[PDB]
Amino acid sequence: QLSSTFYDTSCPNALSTIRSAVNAAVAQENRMGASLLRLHFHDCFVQGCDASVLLNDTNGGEQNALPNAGSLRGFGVIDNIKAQVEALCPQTVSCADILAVAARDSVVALGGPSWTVPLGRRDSTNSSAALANSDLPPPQFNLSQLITAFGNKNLDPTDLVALSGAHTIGQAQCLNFRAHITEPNINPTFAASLRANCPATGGDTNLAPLDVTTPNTFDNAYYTNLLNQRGLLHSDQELFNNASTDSTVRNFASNAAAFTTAFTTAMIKMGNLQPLTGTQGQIRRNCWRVN
Ligand code: HEM
Ligand SMILES: [Ca+2]
Ligand SMILES: [Ca+2]
Repeated sequence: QLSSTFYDTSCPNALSTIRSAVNAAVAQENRMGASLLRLHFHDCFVQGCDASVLLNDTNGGEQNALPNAGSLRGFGVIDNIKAQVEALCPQTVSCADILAVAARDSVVALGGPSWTVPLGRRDSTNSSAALANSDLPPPQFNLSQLITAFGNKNLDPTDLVALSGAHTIGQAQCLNFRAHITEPNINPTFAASLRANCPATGGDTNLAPLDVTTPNTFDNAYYTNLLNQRGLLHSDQELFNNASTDSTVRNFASNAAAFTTAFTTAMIKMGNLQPLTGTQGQIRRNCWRVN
């Protein structure tokens, strides 16, 4: 039911308004492009791409689940974009669609590939912290659990390897990578540099780039890090670890276009997860609350 032309008559200037605002937000802080991409992932993996992650009224709660709390960001950017679009075409463009478009626009703004975003998603009237906890993968997962978690969303291992490349941009907090500092499959010089700003206890919120090579550029350097044992998260390095995914990591390191085309293929699949369409759900007037 999703269509790339969904708003071509009902809100002609929605997409260009979103583009201008996302480009400005990324220019203000490049990390924000990564944050918006991740926000769309955390939407789509939890009862579909339905903007459930944005609710923070009594119908919300996903923001307090372990994978999200103190970690997700960009809510204010999305709210600011939504208000701009509401001023142009009241109660027409869903928050769910804004998240998907903002993710694509963010990737492009940071040098990554474009793709066609199908539209027509509608906004949920509920949320699921329980499903956030069960369906979002934590960084201590091993490859087998990552494959299962993605397979439960009908994403295959290549989609896993390609979507993990989103970590070519953005940052992580010490509390989420400190375990990997001490593990056997990290380069020792790299591990020492991480330890300098990430203690074993305390400093939980100290940041490090997911991609030490180009933290603000959407490129295949994520994969060359893995080949050199400079993945940041445990779950990153699981992809190149005498494992079934090694040959795909090597391919994406040697063939940037193979990576970007696999990435758009997987992003389109992800953005097609369990949409509310037609008359299901609503068009929120404000993304943080149910009408
Ligand atoms: C494959 C399993 C994955 C795991 C275990 C994982 C885990 C994480 C963790 C722990 C962080 C750091 C959060 C923090 O410390 O606050 C992070 C950041 C990030 N993740 Fe993932 N992630 C995964 C897949 C994905 C996917 C599929 C996408 C998008 C397509 C994605 C996009 C991002 C981005 C862009 C950031 C940086 C966000 C920012 O700087 O604000 N990740 N991820
Ligand atoms: Ca959702
Ligand atoms: Ca990069």
